Amino acid sequence: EDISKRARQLPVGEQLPLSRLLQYSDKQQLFTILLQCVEKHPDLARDIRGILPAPSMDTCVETLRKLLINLNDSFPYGGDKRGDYAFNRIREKYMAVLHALNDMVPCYLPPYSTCFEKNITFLDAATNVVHELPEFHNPNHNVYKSQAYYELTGAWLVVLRQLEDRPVVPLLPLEELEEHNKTSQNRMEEALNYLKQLQ
Amino acid sequence: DISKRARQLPVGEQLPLSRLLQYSDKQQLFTILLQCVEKHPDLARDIRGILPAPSMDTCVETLRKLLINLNDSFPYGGDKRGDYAFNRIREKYMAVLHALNDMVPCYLPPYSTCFEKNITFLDAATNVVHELPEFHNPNHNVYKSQAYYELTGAWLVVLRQLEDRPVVPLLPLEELEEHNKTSQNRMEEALNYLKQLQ
Repeated sequence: EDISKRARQLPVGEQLPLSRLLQYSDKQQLFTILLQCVEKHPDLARDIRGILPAPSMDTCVETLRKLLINLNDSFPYGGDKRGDYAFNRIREKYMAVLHALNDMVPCYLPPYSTCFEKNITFLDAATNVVHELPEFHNPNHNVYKSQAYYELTGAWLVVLRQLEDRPVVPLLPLEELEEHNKTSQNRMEEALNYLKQLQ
Repeated sequence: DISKRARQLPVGEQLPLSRLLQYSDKQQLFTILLQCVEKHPDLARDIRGILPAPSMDTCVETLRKLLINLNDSFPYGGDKRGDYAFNRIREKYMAVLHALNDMVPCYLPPYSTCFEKNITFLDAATNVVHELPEFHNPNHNVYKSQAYYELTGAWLVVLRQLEDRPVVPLLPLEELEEHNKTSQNRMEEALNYLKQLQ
């Protein structure tokens, strides 16, 4: 009767909706496509940020532990662990441990994280994680471990340095860093020194 | 050079985006990504043409699993037609219909011209709808009652695109029969047209 004369509306054959197609795409692909949606729309990163909770320090530490375990077990069957061939096999996994450290550690550094007691706890965990890295016969493969010690040293410094201007200082981990630097073949010297200095 | 650079000391930041999204499974990624398209519609175009489309068989597989998932959701050994059972299953029930609603249109005119294919799908969709669960309360049967109505219209459009077009394929006249007989006859409109066209 009214404006337009109607008669049983027959369905229209439309295209598969967005939700349905995303179902047939997994974690990798989703994640990967999502990372580019943000690259195109930076503002998205803030929303998601306010949507996803930051994993707890313990969660993070638990991740690195799992990450280095993956490495130890990725070593080939019955061969030399310090071997070159044994290296190529674990490379990927190795990089994974390292890439995590680069990600996580900055969360517990000077401007961003001002909590001294926290940051140390993570540096300690982190350094121990680095103590475990695999050595090799070839001097090239070991460069990633020493490099790790170096950068690692930089962080302990910056972390301690926030104590400089800060009145009221705790009882810094002299014994922990002492052993830390020892296991490290003295690479952490500079940090051990500043520790004692400030202390 | 121009700046007096010393040994670089690390600077603190918030763990990168790639890291944060590592502590979330396909569910959340799926969801949050969905909201991104809602706020930035232009994102759908980019994600569309680059995503792997599910084949007919896969879609069909999805439905089976769904209703097979909905059949196990029924409480212990209670009355599978009581109201209580309905609740514990409304959701898994609805999932079946949503999936039907999404996928079915994907095989009608405008979009799908290939008659010999659409019939194939609708056939498998009607069977899914036969399988739906009946209940004592009459209010919980409108969903399945309505389903039958919709697919009726759905076969109509499919059969209609076989009009002005040359020749007349071998219509599933013998198929819709067992379908309309099973659907307690509320699918006759589409079948009366079958014998008609045919």
